[PDB]
Amino acid sequence: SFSGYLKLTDNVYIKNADIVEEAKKVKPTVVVNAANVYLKHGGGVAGALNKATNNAMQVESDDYIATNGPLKVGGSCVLSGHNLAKHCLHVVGPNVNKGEDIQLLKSAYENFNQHEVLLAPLLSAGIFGADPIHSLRVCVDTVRTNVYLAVFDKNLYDKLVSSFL
Ligand SMILES: COc1ccc(NC(=O)Nc2ccncc2)cc1
Repeated sequence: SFSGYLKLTDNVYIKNADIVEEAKKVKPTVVVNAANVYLKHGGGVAGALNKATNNAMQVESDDYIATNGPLKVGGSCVLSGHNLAKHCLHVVGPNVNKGEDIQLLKSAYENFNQHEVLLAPLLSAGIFGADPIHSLRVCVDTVRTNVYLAVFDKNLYDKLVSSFL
């Protein structure tokens, strides 16, 4: 199971780790992808998870979009986890850099409540432009199921833990 995580709350845990490496080792039931509405996994967590699947995640995602159209900002879909997890929950947090509404971050985290345990990144953090301290706050105040957060950046991880209320 998950190892080396620091307990933040009754249901939220955190570790300084690359979510790709965490997924390959743990093979959780659900890994969350920091997706965009088009499921175009170019960079950030999405690009890294997709590269770990040898692009199988992108091929599956393009078929999903061809059939269903784009997701909503704040929405999600469940697809295969390929070699990383049983499932991948592709969640679209608002991209602040694209002028998307930050208030949609709570809606994005609500998707996690449909899964009893998840390996996840902080939504809307990184290249999505939101303040990761705010993302962690919304996570702890929204998600009720067991969430194991992987924070890639060591310095951000230390700031997140040391500043956690
Ligand atoms: C062998 O090629 C590799 C390429 C990329 C990664 N990981 C990576 O970029 N992870 C990431 C985590 C959080 N935010 C953004 C990115 C690992 C191996």
